[PDB]
Parts: sequence; C-alpha cells; structure tokens
Amino acid sequence: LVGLVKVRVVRGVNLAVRDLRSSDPYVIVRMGKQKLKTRVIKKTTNPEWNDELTLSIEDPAVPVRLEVYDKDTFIDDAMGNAELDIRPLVEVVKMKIEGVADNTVVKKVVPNRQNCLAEESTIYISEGKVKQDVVLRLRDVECGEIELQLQWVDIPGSKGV
Ligand SMILES: [K+]
Ligand SMILES: [K+]
Repeated sequence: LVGLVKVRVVRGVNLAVRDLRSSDPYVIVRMGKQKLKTRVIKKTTNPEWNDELTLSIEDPAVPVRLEVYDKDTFIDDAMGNAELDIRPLVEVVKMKIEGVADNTVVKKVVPNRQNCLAEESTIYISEGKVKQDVVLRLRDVECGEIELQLQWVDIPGSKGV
C-alpha cells in the first residue's frame, strides 16, 4: 500500500425518489475490487450519512467510484453514480508541506465534461494532513449530489519494499 484515503461521505443532496414519496438511500464506495458502504437512512432524499469509509490505496490511478441505491424489499433501485480521481490529492501529498496554517488551499480541481465535479474542488492542508472537499454530481439519475471530504493517511515506515 502507498497510503489510505479516508472518504467521509458527508451528505446526499436532493437525491432521486424511488419509493413514491421518498427513498431509503445508501452509498457503495469502491476502489477496484475494494468496496465499502454507508449506513441506510430511512425516508429521506437528503441523507446526512456523515459516514467515514477508509480505502487502502495500492494504485492511485484507479478511480474511487460511488453508487447510490434505494434500500427496498424487492429491488434496490439505482440512484446514480460518480467517480473521483485521487491523483490530485496525491500530488499535494507529495509536496510535503508542513507547518502552515489550517485550511491552506494549495490545489484546485475544476469541473469539466469528463469528471463528476459539481463545483471547483479544493485540496488543502490542516496539519499534518492533506484534505480535499468534493461535491459530486451524480450520473445516470435525474437529480442528486454527494458531498465528500477526503483525507490522506500516510503509512509510516519502514522503507524499501
Ligand atoms: K423502488
Ligand atoms: K426504499
């Protein structure tokens, strides 16, 4: 492993309705074959999950994938998906910035037609730590955004594989 990334799934905003008036949403978060899930919150389209899911990083070029679903007795309807590139986070990690003020913004990632960003994403230092604030717009669904906060975790050493 090269490190860990704490993915705090903060909230879903205006998610799709999949059970007539509301939904029972959860997120599956993947990095390749690695997969984790948030809790389910019942009968909301604005879930305040605030669930932190920690991914082991082996290859930072593999996207982090997020899939939202409705929990249901018969079929768990999809409620959109998105993905995120953690290479910008890793780029800032490699700058080895230390000793600065909290919330020192050092890199910004802009939305474009290929990525899933809803707005400019900021990568910042709150020491020792490298963090990223992300809002993702969901694909393959009529509405919905997911708000995330990422945090890099270094794996202490020990060096030379
Ligand atoms: K349904
Ligand atoms: K449901």
